[PDB]
Order: sequence, then C-alpha cells, then structure tokens
Amino acid sequence: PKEPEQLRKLFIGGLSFETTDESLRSHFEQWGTLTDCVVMRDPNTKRSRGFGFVTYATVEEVDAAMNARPHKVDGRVVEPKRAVSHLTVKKIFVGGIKEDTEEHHLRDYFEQYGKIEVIEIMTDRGSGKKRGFAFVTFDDHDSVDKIVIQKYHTVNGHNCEVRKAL
Ligand SMILES: CNC1(CO)CCOCC1
Repeated sequence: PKEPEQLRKLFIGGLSFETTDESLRSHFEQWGTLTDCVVMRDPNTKRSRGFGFVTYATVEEVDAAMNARPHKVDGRVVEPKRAVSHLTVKKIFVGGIKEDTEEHHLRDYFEQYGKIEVIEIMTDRGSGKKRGFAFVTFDDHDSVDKIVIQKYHTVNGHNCEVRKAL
C-alpha cells in the first residue's frame, strides 16, 4: 500500500535556469527512488521557470531529502518544500490539551518532528489558569509541514487539534 502521491512530492524552488530534468534527478536520487522529476519550463521558449518537482517512492525518502538540506543543485542553493495540503511557517497551534498538559509533554512529542525553539502554554490573563492550548515554534518549516498532514496527534493522552499558526 503506497502513500498518496501528494505526500511523496517535493516542490523545488530557486533552481538554476540551467538545471534539467536529468540534473535535478541525478541530484535528488541520492536520497531515494524518484518516480517523477520535472523542471518547469515556458511552453514557447523552453526557458526554465526556476522551479520544479520530484516525487519519491516513499515518505521516508522525502524525509531523507529534507534532512539533507541545504541542497546545492547545479551550483545554486534551492528551496524544497512538501506539496500543499504553500503557507510556510515555523509555528503551530496545539489545541485540546486541557489543564494537565505541561511543557515536557509537548516537548517530548514534538521534538521528533524538528528542533523546538519556543513552547508557549497559554494561560488566562486574569486567573493564570491553563486555557487548554499551546503554541510550539520550530527552527524550520518542514517540522510544521510534517505535523499538519498527520490525521492524529496524541499528547498526554489527549487527541489534539494541530494547525499552522500565523
Ligand atoms: C486535519 N487533521 C488535524 C486537525 O487539525 C491536523 C493535524 O492535527 C490534528 C488533526
């Protein structure tokens, strides 16, 4: 059973105009099997539009490619991003954590998606009581992109609602 193709794609921006289907493929095949690899071009001039996409056989291969950033492809540092589900942010809202979820619950779970820089457990401005949601800020957007395409997040026994924040 193959993961949906949308979740196996990487959009690559900032290409050198000299990058070709073949040179993009040779580069990104270092991190997995590519079922598709396309440089986008003008339909009339054939001049590169400066971006393209690669499709891996598995999500773990996408992860490997993202973990190998920065990618310098044909002399230029490119910008890979997972396909849209792009709203490129480093912060998530985590809701449904109730009053008993602490910083270490959130850290122990989310640190396996990426490097955490800030955890903000929200409290009532008047009483100081926990409001039941939090924000987590990572050092990079791919953490967030992995998180929000999951159907489920279980933290401290709570089924949480997680979305991109600002
Ligand atoms: C769309 N499904 C979710 C709802 O926000 C997103 C990931 O976190 C919880 C499940």
